[PDB]
Amino acid sequence: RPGGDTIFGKIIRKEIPAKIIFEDDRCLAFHDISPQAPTHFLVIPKKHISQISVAEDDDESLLGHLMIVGKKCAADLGLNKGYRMVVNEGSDGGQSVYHVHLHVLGGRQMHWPPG
Amino acid sequence: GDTIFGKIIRKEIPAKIIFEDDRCLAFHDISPQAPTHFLVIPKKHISQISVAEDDDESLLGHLMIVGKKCAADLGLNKGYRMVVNEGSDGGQSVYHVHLHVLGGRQMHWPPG
Ligand SMILES: Nc1nc2c(ncn2[C@@H]2O[C@H](COS(=O)(=O)NC(=O)CCc3c[nH]c4ccccc34)[C@@H](O)[C@H]2O)c2nccn12
Repeated sequence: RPGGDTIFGKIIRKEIPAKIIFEDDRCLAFHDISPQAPTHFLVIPKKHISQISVAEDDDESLLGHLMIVGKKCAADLGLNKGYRMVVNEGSDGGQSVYHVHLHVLGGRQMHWPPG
Repeated sequence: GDTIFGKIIRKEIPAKIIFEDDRCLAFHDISPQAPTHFLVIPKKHISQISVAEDDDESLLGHLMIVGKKCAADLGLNKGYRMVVNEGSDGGQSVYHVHLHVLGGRQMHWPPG
């Protein structure tokens, strides 16, 4: 079982259903089950990294790829007034699932501060 | 940069710089929304994430790695939140790509 047994590791292996927007060899984009905006989806790596604080220097282009796929998917979903990308780390960040992920939120005016 | 962040990169106006290399700059935000609130920006003028190019991928990744290393250095051991805003709905305040890093308090949900 590559990808770990977080919920996200099981989504990667098609063991748990999700609404997938995009998939390649490096990552998977899918709609969030508790959306905080009219559009709210996640971009995750297939490589299991628990959290951004433990990402390796060599994980640089993978993290970049999450953001490139994020902005491409946002455009494909017609978020043409903009969006907010979020990564949460640890307890103060509110991280609930310990597999690195990028949130993309849009379809309404996002406020400041960002929580 | 024909933005204020351009002026910061060119060292034309003050900012409290945390880290610099050949391709990015990290500095404390002038209007902080947490006890720690800093930015990591590329030196290359990418106006917004929507127009980033495919071969900017390792650079964008570099911002996040530099951000997580600065976070650790600044003592954000209980965690943090990273944010990139795009466009008017996103609340993007400067048309030069920037990664926010906020910590030192509980960050809430939703994220704005
Ligand atoms: N599609 C789908 N999505 C799922 C499933 N399980 C979890 N998610 C999604 O993963 C995200 C984790 O982000 S995160 O920062 O780790 N977790 C958070 O929960 C951050 C937000 C948060 C919650 N309470 C807080 C309190 C303070 C600050 C932030 C928060 C959340 O937005 C979840 O809704 C699931 N199972 C089958 C299909 N599924």
